[PDB]
This record gives sequence, structure tokens and C-alpha cells, in this order.
Amino acid sequence: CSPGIWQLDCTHLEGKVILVAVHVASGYIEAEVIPAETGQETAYFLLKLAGRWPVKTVHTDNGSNFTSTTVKTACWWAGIKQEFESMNKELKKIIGQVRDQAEHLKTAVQMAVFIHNKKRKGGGYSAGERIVDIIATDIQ
Amino acid sequence: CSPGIWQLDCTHLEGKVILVAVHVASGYIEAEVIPAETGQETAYFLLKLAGRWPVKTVHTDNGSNFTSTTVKTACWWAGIKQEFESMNKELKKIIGQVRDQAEHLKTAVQMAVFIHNKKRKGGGYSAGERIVDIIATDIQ
Ligand SMILES: CO[C@H](C(=O)O)c1c(C)nc2ccc(Br)cc2c1-c1ccc(Cl)cc1
Ligand SMILES: CO[C@H](C(=O)O)c1c(C)nc2ccc(Br)cc2c1-c1ccc(Cl)cc1
Repeated sequence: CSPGIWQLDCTHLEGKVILVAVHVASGYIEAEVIPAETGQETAYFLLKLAGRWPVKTVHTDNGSNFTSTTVKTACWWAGIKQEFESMNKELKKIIGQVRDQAEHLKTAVQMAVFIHNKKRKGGGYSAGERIVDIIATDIQ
Repeated sequence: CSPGIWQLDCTHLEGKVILVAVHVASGYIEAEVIPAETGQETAYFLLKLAGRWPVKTVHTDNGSNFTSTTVKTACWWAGIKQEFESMNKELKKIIGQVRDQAEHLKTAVQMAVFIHNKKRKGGGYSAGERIVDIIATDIQ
């Protein structure tokens, strides 16, 4: 599985929208609570993600997510292409587990991302260790 | 220079606040436009950063930035310690250069972060390549 492949989806919780990007080869996650499922939020999230990792292609489970000119302009600019688990259920589990530790869901979501990315898998490395290892190896 | 060291500061542009985190050993940047310079925004940004990279210690040029219980609770939770260029001027340059390409400053800022992190330095690697190389080497 290519190191440049990400999957991006939205989930709903507490009337709010959680955008979840998963680095496919590693299981590493970035996520953000957005006010609305909009082309503009998606484009913005893509720019942010691409500035941080070498994002080559993005997949989704809802293709209509990527049809706005706003989104296609963000991929154009960042040089991203499209195509055309669930680690989303596990993230939601974690969120429920830490939910009480924070007032705002947005805070709980970042706690859950932290926990997911740092958890030793294979009982081995964490997803946070695997992404860095995968991308460095691909560089050299 | 230890791989776990980050510097975090706020700048002002267009009446808005830009929080800038710099990975010291590599020059890699993460940044975000926040509505207000608040303990809560800083804590939230720290949680997000720590979920993504192995953040051990954070430095700042304004120590009072880190005195709220809100912020100290985020470091406590994420296991971050404190202490007690400018690549901020260069980021501001980039921002001015792409400013016209976007309506919202927040969008321009992410474009500038992208450009900064992908630029081949030493004419060599980009900051995005160096951080991954530094952190992977430190893992193995
Ligand atoms: C960053 O937003 C937090 C939240 O959504 O609950 C928040 C907020 C909004 N207010 C706080 C006030 C005092 C203290 Br002590 C901690 C917080 C916290 C807080 C909650 C959990 C952590 Cl790990 C760090 C800070
Ligand atoms: C994401 O927020 C953008 C901005 O701050 O200017 C935005 C916004 C807010 N609206 C757009 C509407 C149509 C088209 Br085409 C592009 C955009 C864009 C846009 C601007 C630049 C890029 Cl690279 C991608 C999208």
C-alpha cells in the first residue's frame, strides 16, 4: 500500500461533524470537529493535511464529498489526486471513553486521536511510529 | 538538539491571531488561525500537536502564555513539559506572497505552511522531510 494514500470521511456526534483522515498504510489519524459538512471545510482540511504529510491521493466513502469546485481547487493547488477500517468505530469508542474528561467534543476528539496514534499495536509499534517509519523509508 | 522540542508562539495579522509551532531540530511548522489568544485555544492546539508528533518539551517567547490551569492541564494530560528563528518572519513573508490567492487569512496561512514545509533548503531536504527523518532515526 502506497505511503501517499489517505482516506477522508465525516462522522456525526452530538449534532456536530468530525472529519477523520486515516493514513491507510499505517492507521495514523488526524481529525477535526467542523461546524458543517461544507466544500470549504473539506478544502481547508485538505490544505492543512497536505502541508504536513506528503499527500498524493485521497479516497473517501462518499464521493460526492469531493465534487465542489472549492475542494477540487484545494487538490489542484496541493497537487492531490482522487480515487474513483472502519478505524472510525474504534475512534468513536475512544471518544466515548474520554468524553467526560472535557467540556467540548472537539477536545475529546483530539484526546481520542492522541490515544489512537500512541497505542502500541500488535500484542509492535504505534500508528504514530509507523507513519513516520513508512514515510522516512520512502524518502531515502 | 533533541527531537522532542517544539517552540510555540502567537503572531497578529489582519486583527487575527496565528499560533505557530516550530519543530526546533528541523524547522518544520504547524500553524492555525485562532479567534483569540486564550488558554483554551493554546491548550487545544497543544493536544492536537501532541497527538501527531512525540512532543516532549515546549518553549515559547512569551512565558505568560503557559500559566493558565487550562494550559497546564493539557501539558499534564499529554505528558508535555515546559522550559524556563525567527522562522516567523519568513512565514509572514510567504503569507503576504499568497495572500491574494484566498479570501480567508486562515487559508492563506495553511498555503504558507505548505510552502514552507515543502521548500528544498540548502542550495538538501525540506523541513517536512527532515522532521520525518529525525523522528524515525530517533525511534529505531
Ligand atoms: C481545552 O478545552 C477544554 C475542554 O474542552 O474541556 C478545557 C476547557 C474549555 N476549559 C478548561 C478550564 C479549566 C481547566 Br483546569 C481545563 C479546561 C479544559 C481542559 C480539559 C481537558 C484537558 Cl486535557 C485540558 C484542558
Ligand atoms: C477554503 O477557503 C478558500 C479561501 O479562503 O479563499 C476558498 C473559499 C472560501 N471559497 C472558494 C470558493 C470557490 C473556489 Br473555486 C475556491 C474557494 C476557496 C479556495 C481558495 C484557495 C484554494 Cl487553494 C482552494 C479553495
